Amino acid sequence: KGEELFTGVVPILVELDGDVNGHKFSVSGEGEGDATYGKLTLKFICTTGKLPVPWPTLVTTFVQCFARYPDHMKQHDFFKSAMPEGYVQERTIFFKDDGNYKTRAEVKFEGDTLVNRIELKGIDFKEDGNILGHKLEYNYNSHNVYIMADKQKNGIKVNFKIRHNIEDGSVQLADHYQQNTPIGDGPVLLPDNHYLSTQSALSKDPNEKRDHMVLLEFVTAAGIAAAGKAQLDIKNFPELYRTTERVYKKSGQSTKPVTVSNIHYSVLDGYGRSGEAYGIITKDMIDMSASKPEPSGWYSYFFKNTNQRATESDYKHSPKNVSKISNNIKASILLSNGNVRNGYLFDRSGLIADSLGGRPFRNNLITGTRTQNVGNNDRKGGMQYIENKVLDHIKRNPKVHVYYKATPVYQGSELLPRAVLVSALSSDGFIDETVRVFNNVAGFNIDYQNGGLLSSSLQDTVYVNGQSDVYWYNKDSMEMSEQVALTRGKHHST
Repeated sequence: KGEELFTGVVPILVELDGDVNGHKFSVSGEGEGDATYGKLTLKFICTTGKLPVPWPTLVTTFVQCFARYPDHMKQHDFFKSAMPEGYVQERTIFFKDDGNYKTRAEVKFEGDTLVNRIELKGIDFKEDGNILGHKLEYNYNSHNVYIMADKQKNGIKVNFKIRHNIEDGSVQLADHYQQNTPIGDGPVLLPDNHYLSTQSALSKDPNEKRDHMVLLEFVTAAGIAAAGKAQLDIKNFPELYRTTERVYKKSGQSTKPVTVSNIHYSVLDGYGRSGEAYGIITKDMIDMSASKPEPSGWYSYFFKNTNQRATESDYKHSPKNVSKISNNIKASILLSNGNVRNGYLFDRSGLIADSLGGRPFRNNLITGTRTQNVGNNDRKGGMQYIENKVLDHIKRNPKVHVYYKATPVYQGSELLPRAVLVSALSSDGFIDETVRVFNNVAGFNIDYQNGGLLSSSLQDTVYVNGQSDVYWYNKDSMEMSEQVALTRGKHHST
């Protein structure tokens, strides 16, 4: 019921009453959030004068109710379930070898506006340190945080570490301890453990004379965030059941009894991007598998008259005015093993492989590099490594099944994933891993935002080969968009 308040765009107001080392300041912020996309934009003003701490140290303090939860996870969304009455969010933020913030915030609706009202008290800061000395860079890195239920308080708890880059080249660490409790007495969702992935882009308003920050944030929930063990909850998987071959395959003449599960593919997200796919793989599904669509990022679109970049929807709403162009590239590459690969750089890459029982629905495809998909095609890398590991294990252990999940990892509104996390847990335990498969290819600079390669309010084009920590608005002062540049931790030149 609280989730229903977030199906459209929601106005946001932020107000912070601050005291650091006994010195008072106030900040006001306003903007809007669209949880369908996990996207919010806010502009903050220090109304009392100069902000006495660095803007980046307040980004976490300045509305996790705007996270996009995948549909099959929506039951784990505590933040929205507390609305409209809201929740209290309390943190202690320790700055290593310096002081600490303690914050208390109420996040709730006032009329049709989502308000974040915060009190902050900072103590024990060093006058010449990175904080009071303003030695932090104006940038921000992507971070994943692990949400856990706090049953004792009918809420959630989170502990996480933020890395603030410093101007000389070091990092300032900030350890965050967080507790959230409902304000209302009504029922709320107490979640299973999960992650929120956040990307934050900081900028300035050219017309704003006061001390200020513009913040663009993307927040999405996921069950997995890093490589390691399988990290799966099997209770969430579609269950094994018994049927027949022709009935499962929906084609052919074979009447052979089989044990299988129905693989779950996600609905495409608001940007049209494929999401996670999971199921239980069996020997019969493998045996039975033994006209593709194009996923997001496969084409670029441009206005015929302007030659300015268009969107796919523009192409749909008027193909007569919009050109569609393939992003793919054919090239010859030298592989690690010394072999030469002549072929297309990108594949319509299956999240759950055909060989495991996966289907060629758009929902099961990403725009993946050939390397991402098969590595060096020697069973040792890419998606192929973990697929073949599963195939081979089930071949040698025919009664064993494998819980299998492929989770694309996106940043911002980018149409190509940066990586795929593949989790596999066999029912005999011998496979128990999550691998991170990077969506890249040696030697080329991929355009993750639009697909294809990088060519030679935020800005459409800033200048960075493309891995520099600094970007410029103009080339004659010394690609990619400013939004991608900032979510990748880069900063504008001082």
